[PDB]
Amino acid sequence: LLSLPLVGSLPFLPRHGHMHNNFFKLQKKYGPIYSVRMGTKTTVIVGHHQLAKEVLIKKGKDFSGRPQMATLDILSNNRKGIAFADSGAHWQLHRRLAMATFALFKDGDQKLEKIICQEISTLCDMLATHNGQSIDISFPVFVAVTNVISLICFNTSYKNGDPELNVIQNYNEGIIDNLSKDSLVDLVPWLKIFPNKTLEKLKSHVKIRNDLLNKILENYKEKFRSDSITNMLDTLMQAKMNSQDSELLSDNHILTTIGDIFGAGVETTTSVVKWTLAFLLHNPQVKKKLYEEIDQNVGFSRTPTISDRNRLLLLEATIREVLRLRPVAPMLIPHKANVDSSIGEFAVDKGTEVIINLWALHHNEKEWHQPDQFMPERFLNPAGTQLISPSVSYLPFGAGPRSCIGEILARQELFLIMAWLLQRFDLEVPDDGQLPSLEGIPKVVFLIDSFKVKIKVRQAWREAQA
Ligand code: HEM
Ligand SMILES: CC(=O)[C@H]1CC[C@H]2[C@@H]3CCC4=CC(=O)CC[C@]4(C)[C@H]3CC[C@]12C
Repeated sequence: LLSLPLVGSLPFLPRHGHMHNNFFKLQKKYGPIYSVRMGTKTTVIVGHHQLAKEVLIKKGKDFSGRPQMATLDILSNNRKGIAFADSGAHWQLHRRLAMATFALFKDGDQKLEKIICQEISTLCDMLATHNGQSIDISFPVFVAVTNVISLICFNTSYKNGDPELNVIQNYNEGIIDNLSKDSLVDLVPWLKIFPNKTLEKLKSHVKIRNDLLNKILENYKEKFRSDSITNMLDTLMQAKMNSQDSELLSDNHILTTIGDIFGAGVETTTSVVKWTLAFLLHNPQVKKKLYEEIDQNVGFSRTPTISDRNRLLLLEATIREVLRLRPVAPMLIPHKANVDSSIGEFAVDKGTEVIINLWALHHNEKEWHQPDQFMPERFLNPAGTQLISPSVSYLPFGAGPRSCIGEILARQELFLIMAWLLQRFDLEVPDDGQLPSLEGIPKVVFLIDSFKVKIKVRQAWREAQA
């Protein structure tokens, strides 16, 4: 009796469980590195830190490419910008100019910390009006960090009530939902198989956003002067008139770059805040210690500041643990091999998509103790007097040529938002008992479901205004 001809095989069910976890589970069978092939395209999936650091760092320039996706073509305006641009002149030029801009905010009246604390103070104010109510803090936060990024890009911010923020949130939500059903890593290229309106939807959202950007671009071409270089949009225009590069800095090129900066800045950081609050509602004991800690080292004589990250250690560990358990990009962004190269002595041909399963790196049992648990203690020494790095299998922000450019902005924004929130507010479970689900919704960003927090102004903050 004969066996059936097999026209295709896949190692697990599509749309069943989270991709990053499904790949992780296969390592029991196949090893920390393996490949899958769809049609003519081969994809490799790496899930151990050693091989990862080889793809990211050691042979970084070999694997610094981005694969083309129908859905990303639209968002990045045909692989422009930074995040979704192939490695090349365009990419390298803009990446450095972006990174350069963060130097203009290292001191002065535009010290990044001052720009941040300003919008947080607007934030805490707004929230305080909801004293004794249960609310979704997504949009109050979205607004705060949008303002920070807008100040970095244009030296401007939005006024409270401005409906442009709403327009932005709508297309932000729409781009994310249509960018991919789930993770960016798709096994089967569904959208090319069945009739669907996925691309039409994404175009019409991204059109709105590109309109809004182009509008800002025009109403800044007049306000620009080489005598004043203070923000990201200045930096890009400075470098354009000095030009071989006149093509690499067209309108569409600066548009799309500002695009990635705006998106990355707001969505990643707002997601992580939410994940942070969510975890603390599940773990009161930790929350108590964070309250206890903040009262000892900052009290109520003043508002928190960067310099406090040197003493508010448990808060720092907490943020570190949230980024461990729930990475923003559980599988980073997909990489590509620019040349023929190797990983763990295995040949990898030019054009091969390479995927780093960061989920596997943060949940590896040999590297972490009880990795499935939320234990910020893991990032502190046994006394709790300094921070540690208990594993090298940890890469929230990536590494090497395509690593995160806004890590420093992000780490600060997060630290300040929580510290302020913790100083001023009692954050509790809403009256009907519902906690949020820490299962999460993997899209291009690892989101959490909407949820509510009952929010009260702490007595100790009130009884210290007299
Ligand atoms: C907690 C917050 C954040 C996390 C965990 C994070 C993490 C990451 C990761 C994993 C990547 C891709 C790594 C790779 O492809 O190898 C990335 C890329 C990038 N991130 Fe972030 N990020 C965060 C916040 C931000 C912020 C605040 C900005 C502000 C501008 C930003 C801008 C970018 C850009 C432009 C890239 C593309 C890099 C490239 O293609 O060369 N991100 N980030
Ligand atoms: C963490 C990360 O990789 C960042 C780098 C580029 C960022 C994205 C590119 C710009 C962008 C625009 C949007 O309208 C939704 C948010 C997105 C889709 C951004 C979400 C987070 C990304 C994917």
